[PDB]
Amino acid sequence: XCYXKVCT
Amino acid sequence: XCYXKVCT
Amino acid sequence: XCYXKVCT
Amino acid sequence: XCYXKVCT
Amino acid sequence: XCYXKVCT
Amino acid sequence: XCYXKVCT
Amino acid sequence: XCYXKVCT
Amino acid sequence: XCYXKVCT
Repeated sequence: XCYXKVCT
Repeated sequence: XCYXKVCT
Repeated sequence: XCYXKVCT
Repeated sequence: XCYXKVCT
Repeated sequence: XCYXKVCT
Repeated sequence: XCYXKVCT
Repeated sequence: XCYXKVCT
Repeated sequence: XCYXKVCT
């Protein structure tokens, strides 16, 4: 998913 | 951008 | 800093 | 490990 | 894989 | 770039 | 400097 | 050994 400023 | 397995 | 499971 | 600007 | 600044 | 067995 | 398994 | 700009 994404959170803060990182997506995987 | 992306690198390895993460986009930021 | 760190957040969730990453430090940047 | 770490790479670029992310450690996990 | 990648680590630091290199990918082998 | 890449050479031999490394990329940067 | 050196890290992991590479030196430069 | 070394090649290019790396020793491993």
